[PDB]
Amino acid sequence: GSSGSSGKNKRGVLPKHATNVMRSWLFQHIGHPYPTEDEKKQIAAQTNLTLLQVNNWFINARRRILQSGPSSG
Repeated sequence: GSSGSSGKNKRGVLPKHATNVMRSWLFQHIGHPYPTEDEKKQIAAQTNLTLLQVNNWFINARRRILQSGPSSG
């Protein structure tokens, strides 16, 4: 029974190595930032993160780029 969602580290930070992989991917699919069941599996390894992490990071990331675009600041 995989678990992780429960509880959210009030403060968390990932290494540049992890942000690198995810970043590259996000940019490659900037239009549609949606990781595939596989991407989450493969990436998790390259970044050494858990399916949960890779997801959380993306969810938060996509949000940043999502808002920062259509809105004329």
